[PDB]
Amino acid sequence: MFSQILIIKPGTGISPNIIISEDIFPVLHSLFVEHDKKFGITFPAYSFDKKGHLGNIIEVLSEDKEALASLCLEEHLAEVTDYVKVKKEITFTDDYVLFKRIREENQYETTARRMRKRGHTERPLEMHIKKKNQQIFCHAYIKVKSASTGQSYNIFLAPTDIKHGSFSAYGLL
RNA sequence: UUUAGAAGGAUUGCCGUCAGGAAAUUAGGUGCGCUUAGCAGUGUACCGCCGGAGGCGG
Repeated sequence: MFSQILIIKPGTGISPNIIISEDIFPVLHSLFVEHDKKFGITFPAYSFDKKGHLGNIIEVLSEDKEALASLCLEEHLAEVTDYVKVKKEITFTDDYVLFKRIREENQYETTARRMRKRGHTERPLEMHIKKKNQQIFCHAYIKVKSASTGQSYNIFLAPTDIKHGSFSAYGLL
């Protein structure tokens, strides 16, 4: 489907990850919440070696050649331009590896509270947190702040093989 | 197709008593260490929700 490719300009001091997290996410999520129809996000350079990176490059994907123009890409990112360039041609294509959202247990105290009142009252838990968190953590992230809960959380990512489907507000499957 | 082919070494035991190492000394003059440099995988993994382990929202 149609797509608009996003560079971060390289060799500027700041890392890709920081620039991607702070700039691109907030404005894309605000635009995504606004224009309700679920768009999609793909990273053309995922390269999991022992841990997993995210690359210089991201792709916004959608299935309407005018919906991308309804997002007004190159005029929204008009402050931080020195670190981001937004190409302006919504070219269709049929090659991509879509991504999803992996989750990660939660700290022992926050599980406990639910773990007691919910019932199922009173070391087996700690093994579950340690194993489940240790397995996942070695993937990529995109630190996220909050508008409501006003909290800091990290949204991990991982590939999949669906090649079509229905997406979410942040951008994954 | 090998100087081929073969093989049970084994039982037992009290090393002991005594003793002065000791007197003398000069290690000494010299000395060029010295050019360069960006520390981090995002600096962390937060509240809840289903639900008898496995999931999903922000």
